[PDB]
Amino acid sequence: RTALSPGVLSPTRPVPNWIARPEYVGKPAAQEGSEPWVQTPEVIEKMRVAGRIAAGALAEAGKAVAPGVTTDELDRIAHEYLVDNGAYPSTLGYKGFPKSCNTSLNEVICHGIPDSTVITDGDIVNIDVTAYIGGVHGDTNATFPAGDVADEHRLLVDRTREATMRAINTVKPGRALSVIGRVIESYANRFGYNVVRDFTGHGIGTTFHNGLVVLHYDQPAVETIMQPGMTFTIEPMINLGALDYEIWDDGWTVVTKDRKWTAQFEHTLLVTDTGVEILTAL
Ligand SMILES: [Cl-]
Ligand SMILES: [Co+2]
Ligand SMILES: [Co+2]
Ligand code: NA
Repeated sequence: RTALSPGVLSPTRPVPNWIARPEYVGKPAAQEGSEPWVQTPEVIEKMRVAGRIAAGALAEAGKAVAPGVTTDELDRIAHEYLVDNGAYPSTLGYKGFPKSCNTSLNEVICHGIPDSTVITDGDIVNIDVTAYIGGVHGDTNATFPAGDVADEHRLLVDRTREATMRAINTVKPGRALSVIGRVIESYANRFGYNVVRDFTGHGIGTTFHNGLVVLHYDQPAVETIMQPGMTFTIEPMINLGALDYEIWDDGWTVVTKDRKWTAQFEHTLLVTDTGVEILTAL
């Protein structure tokens, strides 16, 4: 099975005009990066709504992952679920991104662009969807097998899922943020995988990437302590091969240099008064 190349982009999908757009839509940058890391009770409840909807869109699009389907079709399906539930797709017009979700096959680390690419037997596809509703964002992603996936690739996918859920389960107030990436990287290294460093999780709230960074590798120099009401993503990308990558000409698509496959899962988490709540739970 060949290295991927860019397919054909379908036209911008419409969203009904009553759905409120994030302020960044139709601008080259977003106003984000300095928002509070701890959210209000109002915003947390609104984030449960957004997370639930993002979780729905993801599962719907996931269900359509099958050999013969296009990445564009996955986007159509996610786009339609969001719109039907009153949500704007946060990726659409975010720093000029042209679609409603990210579709990342095989050697694509992240930020793949839904297009005419046809999914083949044995492929793995990450779908990353974000919902904007009630002035807040909800962000979740999962890698889905298509047809008869090779053992090597099923194990990667399952272990990436596990690393994510383990990291989630360390989330509690008063614990160091750096714990997340120590857990993830020690789990990945146990099976000889390498954790992507240059792409991270992020705080999320009224803004999509609010300035908080969540590293998926061991980096104990981070002093940040988790606090009740904090909201952020854990979204590790785990590589079978080396870390080196290229970015396609489209300015988004990140591909491993050795072309070995890579996988990712993501949830949006709340730090509660005593632990964690998964806001993007199905
Ligand atoms: Cl579109
Ligand atoms: Co995401
Ligand atoms: Co994210
Ligand atoms: Na991938």
